[PDB]
Amino acid sequence: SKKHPIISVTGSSTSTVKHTFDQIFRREGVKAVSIEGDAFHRFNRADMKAELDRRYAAGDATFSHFSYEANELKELERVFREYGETGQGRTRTYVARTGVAPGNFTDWRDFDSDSHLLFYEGLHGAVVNSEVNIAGLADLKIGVVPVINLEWIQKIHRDRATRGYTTEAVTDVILRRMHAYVHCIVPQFSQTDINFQRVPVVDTSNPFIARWIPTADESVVVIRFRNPRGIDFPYLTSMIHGSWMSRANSIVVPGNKLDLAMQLILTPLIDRVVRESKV
Repeated sequence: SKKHPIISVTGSSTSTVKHTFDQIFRREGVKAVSIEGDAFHRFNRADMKAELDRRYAAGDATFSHFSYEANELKELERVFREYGETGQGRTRTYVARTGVAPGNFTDWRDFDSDSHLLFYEGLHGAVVNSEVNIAGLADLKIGVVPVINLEWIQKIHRDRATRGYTTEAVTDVILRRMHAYVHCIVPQFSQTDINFQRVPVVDTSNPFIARWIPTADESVVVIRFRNPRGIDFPYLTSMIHGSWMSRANSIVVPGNKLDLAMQLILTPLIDRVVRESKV
């Protein structure tokens, strides 16, 4: 919080994004602890793969990694709570030497000491729901989201590179995810302070026969600010070559220039944040 700021990126897990924040915390001397959003899935691979066959026997084509039930959500809240006040907490790793195993959660760590901020990247960094309020504990909430068409392509590609005897087809994997996508993911993009939305400017009208993922070059990113006060858009459009404004509060930026728009944009918020913690 004010004295232990937590920054929270929700929606994305490609992941160009971490390198960018790293580049800034290094550029600015911000000693940072971090949470990989995978670390708070309720189930390891077997448990979940199993959790899904119980469901599909009951009549339940709505459970996925997007649903709240599939995530240690209030632990994630507890930790965001704990960082704010004291600067301690825990994290796992998943997605890794401990003995490891692909498909298993490593063991919980105490949070390092003398941290300027915590950093979270995943699909639930701004959850607000009836049990847990995770948006409310983070001083900066960023959303990095693709247009639905491009999430499917992004997903159909991860799932044509690791099969199994699944018996569920991409159509059924894609639809089964819509339920928790519209119920748990979509709403979060009204909790965030700044959204970056990745929009392909190539044909994504049938995501299911997409032979490859639209590269950065073949997309634009809309960067919308919840509140555009203080923001100097001419500065920004001068600096980011190729950009223009679509509304009074959002800049469109060629997709090969995300990394630079994040630096130009985020470098000063993370400073104004690291300088009010020590004041």
